[PDB]
Amino acid sequence: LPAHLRLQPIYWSRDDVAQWLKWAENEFSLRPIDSNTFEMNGKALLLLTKEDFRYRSPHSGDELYELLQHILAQPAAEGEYIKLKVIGQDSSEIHFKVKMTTHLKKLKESYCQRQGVPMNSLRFLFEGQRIADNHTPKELGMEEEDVIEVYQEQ
Repeated sequence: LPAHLRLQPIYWSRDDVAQWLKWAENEFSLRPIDSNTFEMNGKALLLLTKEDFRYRSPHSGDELYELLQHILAQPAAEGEYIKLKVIGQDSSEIHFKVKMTTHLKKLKESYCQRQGVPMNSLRFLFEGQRIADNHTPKELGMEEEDVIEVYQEQ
């Protein structure tokens, strides 16, 4: 999407809304959308019901409304993820984006795979504590950006 359409619709102008319609019509092969059917900014878009969308756009209103719902859910979907940096003994760095509620077994197996190393021969530490396969970032209290140290087992 254009640079403006990347921010939340509450910040959309009249022109952002009209450009959003043109982007959606081409992205989704919709019937041509008359720009004059949403003469309002993004703040006003958020007050319309789905029936209002269907009334204004009988061919595409429900699609545009559901598209808007998905855009509205993006910051909360982002808040479910954190950035983790895995530091090797050789000071190498591999970066991960993981869901706060996903078991860290997935991260440990992925790192061992990229290192060509057996699955259970490395140990992963977070603030001095061994990270178990059934640990989650939320349960460990890892910050939105946090660090993990990895060492090979003896």
